[PDB]
Amino acid sequence: TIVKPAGPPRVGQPSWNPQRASSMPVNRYRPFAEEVEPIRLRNRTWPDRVIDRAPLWCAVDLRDGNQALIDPMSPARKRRMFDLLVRMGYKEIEVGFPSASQTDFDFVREIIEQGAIPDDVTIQVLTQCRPELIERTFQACSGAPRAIVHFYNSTSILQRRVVFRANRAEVQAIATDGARKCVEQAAKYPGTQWRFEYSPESYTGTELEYAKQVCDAVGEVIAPTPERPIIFNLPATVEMTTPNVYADSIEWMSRNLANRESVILSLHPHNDRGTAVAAAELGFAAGADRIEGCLFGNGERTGNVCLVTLGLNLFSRGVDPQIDFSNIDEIRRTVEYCNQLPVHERHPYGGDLVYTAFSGSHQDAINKGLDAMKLDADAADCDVDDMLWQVPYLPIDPRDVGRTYEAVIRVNKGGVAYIMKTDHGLSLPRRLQIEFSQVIQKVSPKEMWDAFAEEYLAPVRPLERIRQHVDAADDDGGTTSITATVKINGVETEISGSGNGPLAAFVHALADVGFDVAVLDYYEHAMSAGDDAQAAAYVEASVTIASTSKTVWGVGIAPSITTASLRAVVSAVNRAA
Amino acid sequence: TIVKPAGPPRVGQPSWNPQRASSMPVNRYRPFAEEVEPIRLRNRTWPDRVIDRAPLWCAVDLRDGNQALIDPMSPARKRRMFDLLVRMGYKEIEVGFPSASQTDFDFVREIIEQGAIPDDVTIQVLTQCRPELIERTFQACSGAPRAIVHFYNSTSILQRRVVFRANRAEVQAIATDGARKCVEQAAKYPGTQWRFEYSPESYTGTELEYAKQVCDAVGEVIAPTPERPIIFNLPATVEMTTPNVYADSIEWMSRNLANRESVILSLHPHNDRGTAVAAAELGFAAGADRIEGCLFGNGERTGNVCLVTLGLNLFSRGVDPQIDFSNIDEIRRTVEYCNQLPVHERHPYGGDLVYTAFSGSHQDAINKGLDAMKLDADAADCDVDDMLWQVPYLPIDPRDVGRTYEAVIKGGVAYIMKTDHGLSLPRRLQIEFSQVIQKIEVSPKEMWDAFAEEYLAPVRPLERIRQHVDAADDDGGTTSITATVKINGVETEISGSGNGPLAAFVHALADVGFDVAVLDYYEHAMSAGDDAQAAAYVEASVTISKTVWGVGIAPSITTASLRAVVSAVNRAA
Ligand SMILES: CC(C)C(=O)C(=O)O
Ligand SMILES: CC(C)C(=O)C(=O)O
Ligand SMILES: [Cl-]
Ligand SMILES: [Zn+2]
Ligand SMILES: [Zn+2]
Repeated sequence: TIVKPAGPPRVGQPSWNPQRASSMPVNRYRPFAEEVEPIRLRNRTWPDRVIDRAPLWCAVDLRDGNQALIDPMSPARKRRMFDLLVRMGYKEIEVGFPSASQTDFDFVREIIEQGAIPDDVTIQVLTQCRPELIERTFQACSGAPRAIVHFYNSTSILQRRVVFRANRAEVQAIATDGARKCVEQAAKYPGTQWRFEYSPESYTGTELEYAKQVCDAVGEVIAPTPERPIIFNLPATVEMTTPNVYADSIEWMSRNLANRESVILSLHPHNDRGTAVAAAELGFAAGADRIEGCLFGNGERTGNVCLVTLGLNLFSRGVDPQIDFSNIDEIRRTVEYCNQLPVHERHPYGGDLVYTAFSGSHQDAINKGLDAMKLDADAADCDVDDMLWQVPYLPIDPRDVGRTYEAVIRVNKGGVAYIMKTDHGLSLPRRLQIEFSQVIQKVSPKEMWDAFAEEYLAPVRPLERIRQHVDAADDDGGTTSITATVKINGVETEISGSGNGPLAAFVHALADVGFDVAVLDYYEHAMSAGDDAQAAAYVEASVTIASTSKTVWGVGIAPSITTASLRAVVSAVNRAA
Repeated sequence: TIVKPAGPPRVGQPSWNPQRASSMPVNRYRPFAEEVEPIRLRNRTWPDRVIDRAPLWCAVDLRDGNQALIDPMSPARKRRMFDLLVRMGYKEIEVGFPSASQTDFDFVREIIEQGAIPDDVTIQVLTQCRPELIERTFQACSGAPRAIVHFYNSTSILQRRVVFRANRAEVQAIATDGARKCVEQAAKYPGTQWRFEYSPESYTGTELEYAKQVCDAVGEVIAPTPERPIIFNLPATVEMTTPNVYADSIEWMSRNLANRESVILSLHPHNDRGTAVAAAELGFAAGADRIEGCLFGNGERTGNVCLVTLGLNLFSRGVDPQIDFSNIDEIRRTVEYCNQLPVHERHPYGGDLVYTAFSGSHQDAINKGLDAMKLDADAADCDVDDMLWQVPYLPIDPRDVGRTYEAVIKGGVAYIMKTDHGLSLPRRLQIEFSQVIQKIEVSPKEMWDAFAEEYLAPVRPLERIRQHVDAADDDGGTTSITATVKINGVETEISGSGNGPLAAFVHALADVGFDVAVLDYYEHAMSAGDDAQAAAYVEASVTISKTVWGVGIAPSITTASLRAVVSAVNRAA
């Protein structure tokens, strides 16, 4: 059960703080400086540096992400993730651990043999240091034009004592023997341009002076140069303390590593304290060159640092991340298919709720921000979508990541979608729900329905549809023509058009009477099932009217699927007025 | 869709970095120093401080959390969250926005009238500065033994310009008139120990000198003392930049605010950049006294800072958070029930997978760690459960929060069919098809071949060659159809009437021995444009009774629907 803390307050605790000591066993845990070492970088510069360039990114979704899954990726899921990363713009991708996993070996073989690797992309493979594993790693990459061989071994104080029971020389030799084998194997495969990355695994549990010693010894074996640099990757394998301390450690390593001009300094933070993004950002300001992570923070336990958050955290402060996030929903859907794990509702940039506003005062402030941008754009003769984003409560324009701001209205088990379906049998398409909620913004079930009817169902001006004759060709792929009687602002008139179906025909007919309806989307569903059966149709259109253009939804309801579609078009035109 | 970045690399971009410029509109966004101001702090000290005591916590789950939910808390869920917060050890709890919401007003009344507030807990209520709203707030707290009245107004450069259209003096007067009204109402409600909190809302988009001026001016009205302090709560209403810059802001405020001994400096970070936890911790090292957050990071958009993460981040480094997390599963189950939102699988400390090791190598190292602990413990006559935790890959003993270490040893139909073929299958069709596919992993290319072979290709027993639709002109009139079909290869005419073309065609099929009833029907466009293709999905009961899906694809809404009926009839057989 949960036990209310009841111990004494600390000595010195202010009288305005009535908190009590808990009975958690805090004595089983020590401050970082005692667990590992004191890191004091008094002359640090990272606090005074603002990031002004994207780092070199490396995506490790196919390895660190993959092996953290409940269900590891099938061959199809691996290819889909790899193609997604390539398409987004990543140029270094860790594709697996091929010497430890036959499925990973076969994946690396498949991408090499089927020419799936672009010429500006370098695949990365992880291996432990045992000589036969290193050999198998090189075998896996046979025929690659280029590849990064990432070898690692654990250097932490704790692992040296309880896992390896070894001294400093012994654990360093594991790494330098690995490096020696890498040099020897690279000489055997002259057809591939080999590059190396070494990680002192569990770096954040390792003395910095020892980390430097091991990395330097590995570097002497590899003998990197400015034109062929080595990657030293410094993982927060477990995130052990606050991100400022990790940043201090990176700045120290960046200053003190030998042959620094021949080093690409790489960060690999995990999220055990929930501050992986902060560790990466402050560490990059501290002199790192490269960051390893996963899309949406997948990876061992709490995950690797989120590459989406890091990239969009640049974008939103005016630095190009050099990765495309223009359609974050596509990225999300692909990630969820590949990982079989959802992106949380509140995940930065991608989560369901992150461009939502529930508060009336927030919604009002957002509309004022939006209105003022449009006014300044009209004045300067510019597209508002190209102007400086100046909107309270929305860090970015959701349209810049392919999303839409959502002003959610509460209905007095609730919510517009749910009640529309239960009370009126309509399944509103998601973008319709958002549009309609914005109409309501500018509520009881009755009020909701009444607003829906006056907006989408009732209007009869400027366009009313009386009747029509549909002449559909009998044969597949044939033309449908329509003649319709309509009232335009009260006045009966006859219109004509043709199209691949009655919807298209009707749309084309209305163009001659001054309504340009460019159909963007369309959905239909049944309501009920017999002689009482009806169809509900929803049409999204960019509409322009004679005597500017607006994207709007129309709704139509009718016993015929054809007539419901036509009613929806009329509904859209009248919304646009 | 996603387009690979293809613009020129930056000048001076290193040879070893081949990344290209994206086409994202970065020029719509400015560095923080330009959007707001540069950092004013000389000789910061927060980078040299390690937290060594717990802050004063305030939980805003019942307000910031609650108002951010799609399903807001019932009165029962509210009491449950309140009691949870009390039992865990929280002493300040923001219980609502009662002047804006009758449900919050009724809840405040309820916990006061029922005598539900322990002697060491102070409730906190949120209000805007309008005088009528302050009155209503005090009415809600009538009879409270003590209460924090938290009043706020927005101070940021942006909101001053485009929300309020007001200058600095006017915006300061709103806060300061608010404070005066609070002082007035406090004198009219005797006995209650009134306490105040002021937030310059959107603080992170506000000039620091100005934020200081407003707070100082509010404080002059309230006249707090060291025994009766005021809370100045400085929110990252939007998280706008890196946590070090927030922390520099906090340290600056802590050093420059007037009457500092009579101020509890409070942080209220949101998570827009994923760094609220970091902002809080560095902010606390910067000299803040107090932190407002929600359990498991609930709240507007990306949420308020996570109280669980902050508290257990102290525990795991040897500092008592003064809050009990001994049973994090109870905490989580209650939070999930109250918020009706899940804790993510990877959420620090509480998520499903955070104490799981799938890697054989990690499992081995974990076991070596636990064994050496058991050796040191047998040798010292101690329980291992009281010994220093020393286990690779596990920052804490999962038992210390009621959990356990777990050494652990789905075709994607919807996604593949929508992504590769433009088809959004109705949920029940997804199920039907993905069981037919388990029976054959199947590649995407293999999956499509099977979809086509079941839904699109068959032409027996029913093939539809062509048809004439005679649609009623007027609404509500009849539609007739005449179609040329083949039954088991045999050309035959069928004909029928109904309320639309789809009904007419199903009734027509009755004459030929197929009794079809439309149970469900869905249709969607397959591209943009006033001409593109339609996908239709029909679920029908079909005798010569099996209930089956059909799929039709065609340039016309009408024809796609008819093909979907044919598809269904052929699956039935
Ligand atoms: C293999 C190494 C880089 C690792 O994943 C880690 O230390 O987290
Ligand atoms: C009311 C204020 C403190 C708020 O919730 C915020 O600024 O985030
Ligand atoms: Cl019909
Ligand atoms: Zn890792
Ligand atoms: Zn807030």
